[PDB]
Amino acid sequence: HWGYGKHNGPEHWHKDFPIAKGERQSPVDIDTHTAKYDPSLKPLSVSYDQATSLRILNNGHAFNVEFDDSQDKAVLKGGPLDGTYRLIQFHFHWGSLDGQGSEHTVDKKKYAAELHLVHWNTKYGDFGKAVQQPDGLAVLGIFLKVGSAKPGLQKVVDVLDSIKTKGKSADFTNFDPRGLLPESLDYWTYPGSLTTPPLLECVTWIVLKEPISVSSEQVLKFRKLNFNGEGEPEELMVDNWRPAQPLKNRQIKASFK
Ligand SMILES: [Zn+2]
Repeated sequence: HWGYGKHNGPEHWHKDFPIAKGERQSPVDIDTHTAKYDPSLKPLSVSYDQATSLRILNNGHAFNVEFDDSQDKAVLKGGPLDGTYRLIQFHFHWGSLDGQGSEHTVDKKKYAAELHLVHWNTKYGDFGKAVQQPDGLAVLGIFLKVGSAKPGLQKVVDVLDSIKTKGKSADFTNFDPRGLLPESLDYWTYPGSLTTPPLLECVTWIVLKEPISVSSEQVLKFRKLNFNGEGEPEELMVDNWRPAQPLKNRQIKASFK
């Protein structure tokens, strides 16, 4: 049902998913003039050395690069987090134009795309249980701008032809998500939600300040994906982003001065 089209986009989601109008919805605009440095944040720890990618899937809204999350292979800890969060998948949101595509915004600026590395809190045993908890997930968000190519993204780009349409998957082993990180791990953090239905308010968001650069050709290949299934009318998978939601009774904290 829901999507990013003319008649089922974000402004409609509340009908089936009333938390869309909830108190802790994501994404949000990050106002760098009101986010306050929090000296209590602990150091943030990205431990991806043992990550095991498995597969890439076009799910009809984005594509997910999936990982083995049956052991502590690729974990996020530190920062605002208590305990250990295991990487389950990453995916992106992107635009039809280089001036839009991100979900979070920074002083109202939209980036060309946004990467979400999704992790679940191991204290809840599995992802499906974790999403029912306010501290169930930690999502590392990374902005993409168009400029230089990102060499560590090219393996993703090159497999997209094999998953053009909804429901297609491909083997995708030995991919290193460290190749998608910027140099700095400085971040903003706030409590929020999944940005797609069911929009559950289970996420500690960790949004990196430093964007990564991807080339025009890399983003153009994202924009060749399809929302539709094979044999259905072609609808390019573009503008698969939810706009900023009201901050309400939340504060955004910065890890850096
Ligand atoms: Zn996302």
